[PDB]
This record gives sequence, structure tokens and C-alpha cells, in this order.
Amino acid sequence: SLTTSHFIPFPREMVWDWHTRKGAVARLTPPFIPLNPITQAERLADGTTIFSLPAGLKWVARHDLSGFLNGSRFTDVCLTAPVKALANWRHVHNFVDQDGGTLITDSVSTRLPASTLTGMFAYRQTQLIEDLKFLSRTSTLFDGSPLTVAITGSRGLVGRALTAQLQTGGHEVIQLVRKEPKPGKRFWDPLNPASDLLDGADVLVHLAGEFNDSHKEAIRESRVLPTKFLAELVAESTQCTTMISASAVGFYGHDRGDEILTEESESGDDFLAEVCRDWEHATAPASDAGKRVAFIRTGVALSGRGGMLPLLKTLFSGGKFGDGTSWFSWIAIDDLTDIYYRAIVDAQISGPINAVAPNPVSNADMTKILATQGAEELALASQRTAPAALENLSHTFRYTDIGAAIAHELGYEQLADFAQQQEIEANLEDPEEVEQSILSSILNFRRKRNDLEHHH
Repeated sequence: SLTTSHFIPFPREMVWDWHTRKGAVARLTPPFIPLNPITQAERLADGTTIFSLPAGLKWVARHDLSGFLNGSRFTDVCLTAPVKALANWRHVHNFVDQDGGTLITDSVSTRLPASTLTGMFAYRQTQLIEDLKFLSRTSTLFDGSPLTVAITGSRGLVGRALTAQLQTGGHEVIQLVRKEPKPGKRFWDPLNPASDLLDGADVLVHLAGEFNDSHKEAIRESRVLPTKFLAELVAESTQCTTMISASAVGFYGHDRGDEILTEESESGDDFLAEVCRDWEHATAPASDAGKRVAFIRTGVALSGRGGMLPLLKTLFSGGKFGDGTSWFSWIAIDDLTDIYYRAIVDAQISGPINAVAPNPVSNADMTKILATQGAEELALASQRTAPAALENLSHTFRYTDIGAAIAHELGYEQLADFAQQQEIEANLEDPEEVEQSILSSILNFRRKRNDLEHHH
């Protein structure tokens, strides 16, 4: 079906290690395919992983012992066919040393045409490399010892991605959940949190939550009071050093025209701004007790699997809103979790942080780009936000341009092997055949690299 290789500029021991951790499967699952891992296979050698599919269906993936070599290879297999496309699936993941880094070869046996798998693999490759680079940059910011991080909203869009990232980084997550707690998780009653809710945690990340003054009480009860009660627990804890609390660019108001909004800019003048001021001020007990507090004023998070992006993408099955001059304050979901992750470990981060890409765009421009349930009214907001505080810290963003963020999230990226990509833009394999395909793919990579070396 498809064999293709990509180089990762990190030691094979580190790269392999990353794949063995909780969260790794979630990180590499493409957001633009309605598949989501609901369980964690203990080990790469054997053991099964359950994926949710649409319409209550499920995919049961299994690691194949016969396709395992410690530190070099693991293999995913499916024996049952929830859908024809996802059946008779055999995915070999091969890792070799390559100039001090790692050369990964993926070989999937399946009747799906290679053209069907290009997007999936481009995502797996970019996501892996960006994740490892992020961890590497971040290692410069702290001692690198694992932390324990309590998280609310750990099941939501951002929380689930952040949780998986922390776990692949070797940190421990204590999920504070509002219902159906699993072992090792803790029940969180927002209006009456347990005295011992934060025990064992070094950091609290408060993400829980999803504009007329008619909503005031409802918001006070869901956002403001729970935030305060958590802040008090942070205050009371000797081990909890830090509260990273979700906020929103809505702090600046829904509409500031062409004014460039920085963490220095005043709060807005509408009810949205008031809600956000109160939401942030509810953390006061934590900072009063001398703990580190930051407010992650988030733009609109762009994700292939939820939130506004898929809704927008659909509204082109619409058109520019009014002037088209409304400023769309956006951030790629991976950049948002990077910012949370950094805030957790980097003591330089405190106070308000604009978690937005460096480049906000006009409604008119967003409209063009999307061609080349609340979504329809996004253009009613206009927030020309700048991530000034992050830029001042020399933060690296994965996606500075919205076109590049969208390509990543909706699956329009190219295979690392550009030539192969180009060729595909023009049958199952048995084990013996698979070995040959893999060896050949490795040889191809090396022949090209050697040629490149000679050309300088």
C-alpha cells in the first residue's frame, strides 16, 4: 500500500522512547480523520489499542509480536473490519540510525491507494518532528525533571492534546474530571472542590470550560467561582507552585478595530471583557499566596478535530462578512498546547500571555484561504492581537502563517519524500515483500543524502 521514510534529527534511543510513552498514539493520530484512541496499549510489542470511529463504531488495533524488535521496530495490525478501508491493515514502523539521528520507515500493507495515505503520513511525520523539536527547545528552560500536573478540562479539545503532550514528555498528569473518573483520575466538583484535590501536584492547569449580560450568573457559577476555589487550593498547597489558568483575547473586548493588542493593552469595554477580567481576578488567592500565576489569553484555536476550524471549513459548502476587515485572532492548536506546556515548566512565564499566532488575518483573507454553530458570527469579533510577551522571550511558533496551520490540521501536507509525493500524483504486500520495500526505502533515502553531500 505505502512505504515511505523520513529523517528525525534526534537519537534513535530518544525517538523510540517517545513512541513507548502514554500519549504517543494520540499525538500522531491525524485530526482530519475521525479516529480517536480511547485506550492506551501498555507496550509496543503486543497489546491492543481501541479507537473510536464515527457512528458508535470502534477499531481494535493490535501490536504484532512477530513484527517487534526492541528499539528498532513495532507493527500495528487489524484483523476485523469495522469498515473496509480500515481493515486488513498492517503498519510496520521501522527505526534505524542515520548520521546520529533517526530514519523512520513506515510500511503499511492495505488495499487503499497510496494517494489515500499521503495526508495521514505527512501529519505523522511533521507532528513527530515538531513535537521532538519542541521538547528539545523546552529542555533549555528548566531542569528537565518530570513534574506532576493537575489538569481540569483534560477531556476537552485543548486539554486532551496537552495531556498527551505532557505524557510524551515524561511528566505525570492528574486529570481532575467532572464525571466518570477512571483510576488515577480525581473527581472535581467545581463549586465544592475536595480539600485534597491537588495533592501530589507541582502545577495546576485550569482549562475547564467551553455574549449578553443575561448570561452573568451562569458564567459566574461555571467560570468565576470554580476558578477561585481552585486558586484557594493552590494557595493552601505547599507543593503546588504554579497556576496556569485559561483566559481569552476576549479580555480586550470583542472589537478593538485596528489597534494592535498586547499584554500591555487595557481590558475591553463590553461584557465579554468584564467576564474575562473577573475570570482572571478569581486567581488572586494563588498569586496573593506567592504562587506563580499566568493567564493564557487564547485566540481561536485551529484544530482539524473540533472547534471552529471544521465548522468554518464546512461553511464553504459562507463568504466574507460585511467589510471583511474584521481581525481574526487565531492560533494553531499545537502552538496553544506548546504555550501551556512552556508555561508549566518555564518560571519566566507569569501574568497575562497572549496565546495567538504572530499573524492575525482579516476576515476577507481567512475566507480566501479556506477555499485555496457560532462560526458564522466569528467575524463579529475583531481582535488584532500580538503575542508580544512570547516574542520578547524569543518563543518559536510551529505555525506563524494560517495557511500552514490549516494545511497541517486538515491534512494537506506532503510526504517528507518530496519526489515520492510527486510520483504518487501520477495491492497488499506479504512479509518478504515488506522487508524488501523497507530496505529499498532506506537505500533510496541514503542514496539521495549521499548525492546531496557530494553536491557541496
